[PDB]
Amino acid sequence: LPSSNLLAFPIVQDIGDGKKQIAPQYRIQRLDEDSVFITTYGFIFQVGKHELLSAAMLCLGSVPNVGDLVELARACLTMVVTCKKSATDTERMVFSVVQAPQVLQSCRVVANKYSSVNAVKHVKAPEKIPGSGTLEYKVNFVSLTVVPRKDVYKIPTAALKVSGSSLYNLALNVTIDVEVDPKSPLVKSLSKSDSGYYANLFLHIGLMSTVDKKGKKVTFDKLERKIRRLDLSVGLSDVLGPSVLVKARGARTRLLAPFFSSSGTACYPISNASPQVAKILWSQTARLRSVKVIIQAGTQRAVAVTADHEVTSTKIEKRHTIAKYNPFK
Amino acid sequence: GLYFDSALPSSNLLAFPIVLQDIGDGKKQIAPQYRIQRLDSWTDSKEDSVFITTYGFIFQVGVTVGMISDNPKHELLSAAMLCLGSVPNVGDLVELARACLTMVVTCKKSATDTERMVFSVVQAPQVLQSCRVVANKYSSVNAVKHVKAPEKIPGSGTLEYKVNFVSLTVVPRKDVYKIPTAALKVSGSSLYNLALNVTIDVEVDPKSPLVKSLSKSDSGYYANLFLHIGLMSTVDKKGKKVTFDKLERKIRRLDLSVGLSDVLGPSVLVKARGARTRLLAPFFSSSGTACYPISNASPQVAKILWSQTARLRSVKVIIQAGTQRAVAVTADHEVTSTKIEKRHTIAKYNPFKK
Repeated sequence: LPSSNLLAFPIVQDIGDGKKQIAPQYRIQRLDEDSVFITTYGFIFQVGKHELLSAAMLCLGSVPNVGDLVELARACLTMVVTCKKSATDTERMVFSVVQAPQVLQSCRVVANKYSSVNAVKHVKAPEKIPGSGTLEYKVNFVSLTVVPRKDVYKIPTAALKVSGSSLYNLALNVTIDVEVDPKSPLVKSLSKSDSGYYANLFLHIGLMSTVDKKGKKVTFDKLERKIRRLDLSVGLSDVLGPSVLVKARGARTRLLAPFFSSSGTACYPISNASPQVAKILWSQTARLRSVKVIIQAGTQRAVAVTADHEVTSTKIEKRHTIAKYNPFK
Repeated sequence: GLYFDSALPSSNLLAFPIVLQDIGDGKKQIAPQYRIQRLDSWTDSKEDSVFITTYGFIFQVGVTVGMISDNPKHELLSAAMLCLGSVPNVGDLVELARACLTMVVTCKKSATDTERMVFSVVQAPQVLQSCRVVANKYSSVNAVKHVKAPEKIPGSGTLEYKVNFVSLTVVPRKDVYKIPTAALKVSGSSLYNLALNVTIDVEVDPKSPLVKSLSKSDSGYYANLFLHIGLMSTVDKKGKKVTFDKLERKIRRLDLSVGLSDVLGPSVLVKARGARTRLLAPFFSSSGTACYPISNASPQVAKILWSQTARLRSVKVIIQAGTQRAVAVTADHEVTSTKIEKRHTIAKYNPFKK
């Protein structure tokens, strides 16, 4: 009965259970060099009478952390936005900002007056969106996150693809508990817990050497120490989109260096990792259920024929969560 | 040994887990099925290849039963698809279909850039050794593309992929030309984006949960796909600058024709009968053809098309501005319909003979 459950639309001018219409809502995560990252969520409608078409997410960029955050979230609802389909190598949603408040002028989207973004990642059901006709995007949810810019360093794509015979792929087996109404049609795609329901996400976060300087097998017993030394913490956030933040408290080997910032931090947008999980996290409050570090072979060909190793000597700290929305006032 | 609703096509079960939970009674077990699409017609080149796409299910071995999947540690997780590549077009194609059911395949999650599904080919018959996947012995593919619900797939455990549906497409290799990504990414202020507004009718039962993500209409349900297909000049030689009249004539002269296929996955086939300008030439093969895998264009539509029969409803050629920034502040032009190739559809499956 949280109103954000309607961000699952069409998988389900307003209505829901049970005040049977919904108000605008905001949430604010504090992860505190600080900026405030702004994500909005809402609905694509065909203007008629209005036919609700799909939920959608439009992230605006970031602004300095000054002023009353509640008042900033308020201003985000005063935008007027149109949208239309386009394509490049894949389908896009193009959002045109018709009007917006002054504080926002500073974020890339508003200054630019447009955002052309990957449709599958920002629209729940882009197949329900007509390729012509008069479409509008109405914001109902504002998600702000306060965090140092340096702390949401994204790993270059090329680094995440590096593979090699003499390397081990480091990954996280992440399970995420998700609050879902048992009769929701979303249950169908989740795993069933004894407590409720959860999503699986397998995330690549590092590389390690199969050998010690110039010689022998790394004892495969003691990759484990190297990993404990890394000292990982993992959390969830909305930083322009649901994302897994990972921190290494400990020093990094040379192979692991490009996988973290100079302050031991890495942000992994889920919509690149798993577009379907990301979209579930739009509508449901969610929390890390467990995080296991896994060592796999360092090429995909080898992964196919060789047993994964689960690292058991660690206990990953699980920290921040994707927080509940609240009405204004 | 999966059960399905005996009133519906067994391929509808490839939507799993997005299916109606109550499969009526009397449920009946799914049988293996295949289909063959002939594309011999569509060009002059000889039909030299058979492209093979399999579909089936991921199971976890060794908690959660239903009407569909009733077994122990044989738990049904998700539908999935595994493209194999191509073999030469020789001999009995039905027997080639059968051989695709005799493979043993395990699978596991992995990741690099994004989540992947890694399929290992443990055993495969001699007739398939030619195809890329079987000769490599594995395939690591993007998970959201090849698995209906990657989020229901565990990061460790014993998983198996069982093939139940085989889809063979007979076609000259020359013709099924995928436009390279860079070509698709070229943009410019002195350019127009040529695109297709594609609508696709899909046969679906109304109680199915799949319906929720489709557009509704008097005839039945459809999906919307917006596909980038070419580039044109905003300007002519010497003096600028091109009239709507003249764009419209260039497009009619191109004389496009569009259809559906499974070519290592649901795909839109495009044929141009007119010659191509300097700018448009990289977007078609030497015989005027292009193959667009829908799973790149619109991954969610591709996946609907695993499980439902479909055919084109309408294809309108659109021109938008040549940069995204300008698309945002300029109206599109809907220019004309393309021809629709009636022979080219996402076609029904059939059980094998006796």
